[PDB]
Amino acid sequence: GSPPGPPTSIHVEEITDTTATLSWRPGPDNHSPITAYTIQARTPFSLGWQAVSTVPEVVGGSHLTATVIELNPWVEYEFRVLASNAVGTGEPSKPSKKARTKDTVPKVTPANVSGGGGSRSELVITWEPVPEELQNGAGFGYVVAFRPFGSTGWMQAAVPSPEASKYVFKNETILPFSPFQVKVGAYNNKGEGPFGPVITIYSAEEEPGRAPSRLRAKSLSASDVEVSWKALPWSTSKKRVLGYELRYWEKNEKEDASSVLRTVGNRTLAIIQGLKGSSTYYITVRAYNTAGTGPPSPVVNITTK
Repeated sequence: GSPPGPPTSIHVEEITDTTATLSWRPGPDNHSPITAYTIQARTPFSLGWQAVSTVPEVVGGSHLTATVIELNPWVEYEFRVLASNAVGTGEPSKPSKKARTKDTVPKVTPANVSGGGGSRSELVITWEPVPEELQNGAGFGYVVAFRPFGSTGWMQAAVPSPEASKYVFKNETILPFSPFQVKVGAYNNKGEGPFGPVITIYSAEEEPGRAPSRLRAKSLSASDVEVSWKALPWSTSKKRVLGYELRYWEKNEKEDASSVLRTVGNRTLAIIQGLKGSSTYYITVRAYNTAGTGPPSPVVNITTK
């Protein structure tokens, strides 16, 4: 004997939200009785034909129908069937006419919810967009829920773009770097999915309001300058200074073309390297946090070498 021919006339008998019952006509067995049928599916969201699970778990050679299980709601599927005997597995059937599974409400929650930062008086929330095949119906979107820490009433923002990964709430009553409880869910035309777990997200900061003081520069060589300054006083974990930004430009160059060195943390000293000898540089220092830079120090000048 030889491997079986293709089965024919794959037909979708019934389709639900997660199953599809198929029928087919047997092809030639080529003198070795058919011992199994296997089904594969194709969708617009994955490359190529893929194995699927069935009831019964193994489709015997005397079965001309079976139910494909664990499909995703509101997805367009093609199916095809392969016949096997003791000799081998035959060529796949021609595919069934495309059919969409029924829709349901979203089941997953948006993954990897986070947030923070942003511009003045904003609250920035982020998440991983839900993959298309898990959206379960048309009209898919996100429900972003939030409330200032210590309050009861929730606010809900809808984000009707299935591709979106961020929502920015802007309101002037948000004090800087204020804690919010946040949770994110999905919805579609069939209804709402569940919210994920509640997490704490901080609103945007405000730029530091003080310039640093005591900016001094000392020439160490033809190319290196030691810059030191005094930290801003009274910075806290709530009104933060993350580091400082040094800007430096050569005399008779524009301030707009300045080089930039940033520190992170508490050390208010840095060496600027790579300079030209016997050359005068202007330097300023500013504090920064995630909202941006504060006012600059006065300009200090230093001549190398």
